Amino acid sequence: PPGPPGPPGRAGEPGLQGPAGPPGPPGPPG
Amino acid sequence: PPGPPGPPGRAGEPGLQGPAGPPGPPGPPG
Amino acid sequence: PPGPPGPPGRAGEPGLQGPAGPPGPPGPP
Repeated sequence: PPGPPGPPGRAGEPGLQGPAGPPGPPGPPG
Repeated sequence: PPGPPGPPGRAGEPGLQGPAGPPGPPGPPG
Repeated sequence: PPGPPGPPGRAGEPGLQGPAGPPGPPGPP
């Protein structure tokens, strides 16, 4: 009498955007 | 008769956080 | 009686790459 398990769930949300990158290199000398 | 199937499962875990951004624009001259 | 709820879905896609970093430090003199 107990039925089979239901269908699988949906694939999860896409992940959070990554953090901002490092600062660019220091500029050339003045 | 056997019971009906269960409901659909839960959604998967969200994706991992993406990679870090590229380096910022280069610094200006000194 | 109805069956147990289905298994969990697969994990999500990884996230987008972050934005560009801060503007670089100005150079030496």
